[PDB]
Amino acid sequence: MSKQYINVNGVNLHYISKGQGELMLFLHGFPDFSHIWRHQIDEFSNDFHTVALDLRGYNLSEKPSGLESYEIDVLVEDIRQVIEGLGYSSCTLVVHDWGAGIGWTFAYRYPEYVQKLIAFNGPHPYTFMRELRTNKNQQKASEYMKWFQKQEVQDYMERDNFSGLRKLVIDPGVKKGYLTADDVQAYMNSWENGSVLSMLSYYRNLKIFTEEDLRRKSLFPLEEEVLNIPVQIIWGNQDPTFMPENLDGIEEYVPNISVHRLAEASHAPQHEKPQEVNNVMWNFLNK
Repeated sequence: MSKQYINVNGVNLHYISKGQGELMLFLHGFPDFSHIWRHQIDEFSNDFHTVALDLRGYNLSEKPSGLESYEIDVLVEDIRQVIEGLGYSSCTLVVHDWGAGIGWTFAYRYPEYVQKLIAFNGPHPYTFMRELRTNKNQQKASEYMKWFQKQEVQDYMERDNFSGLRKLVIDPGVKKGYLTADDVQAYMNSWENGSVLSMLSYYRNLKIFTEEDLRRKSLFPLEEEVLNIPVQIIWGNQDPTFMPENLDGIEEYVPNISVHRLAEASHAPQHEKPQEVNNVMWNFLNK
């Protein structure tokens, strides 16, 4: 395994790399980083070139200045240039949380770049808007996104050793036994090196806080209403931030889809239940 950088779209992104062959590109979300995919890097690097990006603003990736540097079009072009720049015309794209927000959008816009899509807990462009409009449990669960618009939130997250971030990821992870002391160490270092301003900047371009914005069909603008490539969802049913109903009626938007629901996993199945997750990924990849 190696740690490398690539210059794309006006920024230098740090990434973890292992293996050779076809590209399996992993995109984390908030407030994780490339390390969340460690169990998949290990498992799939004998048959694939496994690459896990630190998204712009995160860990050792560059932290470009201003909200405009974290807009969906910019993030989407990042991914396109990573695939090309690493010498590929297509990949298997594996996404979670904010990375799914971006990855889903990228897939709809650039299906030819995506051989197969594997998505963990996170917003599907169309169904998420539907659940914001209809589901009081989702509305509640997603209230933090409105709060994140506030200039006080950065202090909240950084206060006293990233207390805010520890609440989200470390405390649950330690209780349940899937983060070792070294994992906690890696996460803390990632927050020291990363930028909480950059991490929050993603959220500050979101257009889902207005009665008529909530009326938009998709989280981010899309001309494409159907995604026709093979897709696998791997979903932790206990996720407090995304309700199970995000998956209802998804076939309308993604006709060739397979869904695997984990009854005993929450927001991040990939490192909560890596063994079960990996076998489902193999099954899908080999279908």
